[PDB]
Amino acid sequence: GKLESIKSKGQLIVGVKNDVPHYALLDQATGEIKGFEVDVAKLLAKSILGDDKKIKLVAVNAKTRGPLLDNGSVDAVIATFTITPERKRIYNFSEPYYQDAIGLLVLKEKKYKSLADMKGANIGVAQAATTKKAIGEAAKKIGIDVKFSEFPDYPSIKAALDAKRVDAFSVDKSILLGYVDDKSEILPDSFEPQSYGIVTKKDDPAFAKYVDDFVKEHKNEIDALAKKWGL
Ligand SMILES: N[C@@H](CC(=O)O)C(=O)O
Ligand SMILES: [Zn+2]
Ligand SMILES: [Zn+2]
Repeated sequence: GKLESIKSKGQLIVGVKNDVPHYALLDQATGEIKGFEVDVAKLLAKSILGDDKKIKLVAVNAKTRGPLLDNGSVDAVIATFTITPERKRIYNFSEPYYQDAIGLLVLKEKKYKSLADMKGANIGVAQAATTKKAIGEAAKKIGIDVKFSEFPDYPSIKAALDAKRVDAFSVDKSILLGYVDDKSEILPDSFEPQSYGIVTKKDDPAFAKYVDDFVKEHKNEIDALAKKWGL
């Protein structure tokens, strides 16, 4: 299995985001995705193959990352993949390497000050993301009703926000920072913390152990990488 196939290919294939500043953001001038998560991926490649250059990055989103893991087209996913009990039944997750929290991105012209001002709001969320469940509960805890519109990817939610087809775009603040602009704002409110793990197909206990041990045993190096990226 899986460590052996990686050695045989001579390459670790990792699914990463391409739109998250400081974590994994495509630098279009160089055609390379750069950030903390990419640096963690390179450290894992170095651990397995002895060389951080022996890696291939595949851009994924919340919808596509699962299927690419399922069919073996990536070996691991390091792509803001929130650990949840439901997801742990489907995939293996390492212990967390970082944590963020869900936020709300809204047009400045709405003059929303907090979620409490958003009764009746249509909130745009991604298909396959944790967001709908978390914001629903946040809203219920302060006694307001909201509705949701689901989208296949993040650029489409931002376009919906700009067109006023939704009243807010909700997801991890890490991701919202990749979409905020002069006409919009991320509210100060923070919601359910999102703990991110390195995700592997449930195929292979040995590889899951390797990856979990990696996060634990390279914790200091990973934390230093977070600092280098401003995290
Ligand atoms: N972190 C969130 C959103 C995302 O990764 O796109 C999730 O795992 O659903
Ligand atoms: Zn920044
Ligand atoms: Zn090690």
